[PDB]
Amino acid sequence: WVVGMGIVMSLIVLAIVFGNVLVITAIAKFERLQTVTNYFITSLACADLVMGLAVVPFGAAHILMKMWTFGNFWCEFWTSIDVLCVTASIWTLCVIAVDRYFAITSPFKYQSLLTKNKARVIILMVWIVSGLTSFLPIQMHWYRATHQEAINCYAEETCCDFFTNQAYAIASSIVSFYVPLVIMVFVYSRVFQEAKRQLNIFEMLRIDEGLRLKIYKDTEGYYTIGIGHLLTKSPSLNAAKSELDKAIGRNTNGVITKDEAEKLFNQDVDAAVRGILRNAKLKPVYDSLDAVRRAALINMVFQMGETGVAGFTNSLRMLQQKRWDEAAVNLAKSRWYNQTPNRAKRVITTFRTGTWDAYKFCLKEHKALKTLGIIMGTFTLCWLPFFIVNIVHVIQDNLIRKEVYILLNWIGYVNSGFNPLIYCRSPDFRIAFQELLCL
Ligand SMILES: CC(C)CCC[C@@H](C)[C@H]1CC[C@H]2[C@@H]3CC=C4C[C@@H](O)CC[C@]4(C)[C@H]3CC[C@]12C
Ligand SMILES: CC(C)CCC[C@@H](C)[C@H]1CC[C@H]2[C@@H]3CC=C4C[C@@H](O)CC[C@]4(C)[C@H]3CC[C@]12C
Ligand SMILES: CCCCCCCC/C=C\CCCCCCCC(=O)OC[C@H](O)CO
Ligand SMILES: CCCCCCCC/C=C\CCCCCCCC(=O)OC[C@H](O)CO
Ligand SMILES: CCCCCCCC/C=C\CCCCCCCC(=O)OC[C@H](O)CO
Ligand SMILES: CC(C)(C)NC[C@H](O)COc1nsnc1N1CCOCC1
Repeated sequence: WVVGMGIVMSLIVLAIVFGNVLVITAIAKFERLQTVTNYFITSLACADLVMGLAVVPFGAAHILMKMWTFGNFWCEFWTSIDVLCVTASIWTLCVIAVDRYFAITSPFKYQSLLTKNKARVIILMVWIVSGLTSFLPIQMHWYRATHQEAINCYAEETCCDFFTNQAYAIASSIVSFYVPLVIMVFVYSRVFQEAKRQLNIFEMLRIDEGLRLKIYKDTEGYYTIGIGHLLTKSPSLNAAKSELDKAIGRNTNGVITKDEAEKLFNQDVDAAVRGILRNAKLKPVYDSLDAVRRAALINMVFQMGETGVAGFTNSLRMLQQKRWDEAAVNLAKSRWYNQTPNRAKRVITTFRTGTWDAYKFCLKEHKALKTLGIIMGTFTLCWLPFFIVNIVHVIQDNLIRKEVYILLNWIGYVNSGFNPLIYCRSPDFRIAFQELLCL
């Protein structure tokens, strides 16, 4: 039996060290991943690396041997490092949540207001302050209990059970875990709401239209470039390049920058807007719609044209009469829904609710925010039961057992190995991992 669990704990130790070193190396090697967000992720990965190298191995030894053979010095230093890493992780995540809040509320959406040199200082202080609040109360004996069972364990070298006084157990839990948790959960819930609120048609079209810097053929087969900007309907490749050289004003050779792609995207959206106001059929429909449904109407005009969207005589009728559910059924009863289902479904669903439920976490930066949300969420689900049980044991010290306390602590220790697997979501990290593993 002892072996069966010893192997499991060894696979945990290895998974944490392997995965976190891989995360740290990728952010330190590849310039594309050297962003302010990934600096905090590095801080988070190092906390988990110290957890897998200096905390879990000695924790596993303490359980299987049922005693502490590392002396009274390492017992306290080990406990301090354990408390440090958890504190450093939750505060780093809180800082990430705050960083992402100020990034999305500003016009430089998804870009951190903090510079790289300032971000390193934040991290440094998050480890210095967490260093003092974790080590000092343990090294200066402010944590120690005064009852007999506890004093026997402190004197005995072979005992390393973490007995604490009621004051420390509450004060440390609130300052080290609950305060940054509540703020993180409150501040990052707003981040998901700002993402769902501030996204307009410039992101809506960018998502379902895509972006390519080179000349490609659309679903219909015509030469297109950028964010669905149709160059020509002619089957000639040089005709497409000729219309591309005309539109931009230089010899592009069928290749453009992201700037030029956005400049054309602004012109196409404005031309769609103007075209709706021009067309007598689309003109009253656009006025009767709210800011979100207007974007859904411009989306259709961007894809089919003003003349094509004017064909929906029954759909346009009911969109002005506030009959969303019926108008959405008629949009499904058209060749547009049959041709491009995934896109039409999202546009129809936008007319349905009048919200952005269909475009949730579809944009690249939104998936990046969702990933960060999973990192925070997993940390909460893995550590909250331990801390809840920690405060419950202070109130009534005869409700939770020792085995239950240690088990929930290990659900928290196994959380150190989850992050690298969760980073696979990000396309930048996948490429980076399989490059370091030489695959
Ligand atoms: C020694 C044990 C107990 C814990 C101490 C680990 C400390 C020194 C580690 C953990 C995480 C670390 C930081 C993680 C990320 C960055 C950003 C990087 O671009 C420069 C260094 C910097 C700022 C690190 C400095 C050192 C750091 C604070
Ligand atoms: C007792 C043991 C666990 C303590 C050892 C802590 C180790 C893991 C710490 C100490 C100093 C650290 C490094 C300090 C500086 C950097 C540069 C940064 O660009 C990436 C993180 C990185 C590479 C850190 C990785 C982790 C590191 C090597
Ligand atoms: C995938 C699950 C496998 C089961 C778990 C066993 C993991 C192996 C254990 C420890 C390795 C620790 C060392 C970290 C890995 C180094 C590889 C790395 O990141 O590459 C370096 C890069 O090539 C430099 O340029
Ligand atoms: C214990 C003594 C330490 C006292 C110091 C802690 C005080 C902060 C407290 C709560 C807010 C938590 C978030 C704080 C981190 C801010 C993150 C950041 O810098 O925010 C990015 C923003 O863009 C910048 O303008
Ligand atoms: C029941 C509702 C849950 C209430 C939960 C109470 C948590 C209090 C949080 C912060 C106050 C301390 C200030 C920390 C520094 C500012 C952080 C910030 O930028 O937050 C913006 C805010 O999230 C945009 O609504
Ligand atoms: C109990 C033992 C062996 C130290 N494991 C420790 C935890 O995994 C890490 O605990 C903490 N991280 S930040 N704050 C804490 N605590 C939680 C327990 O009460 C004192 C302070």
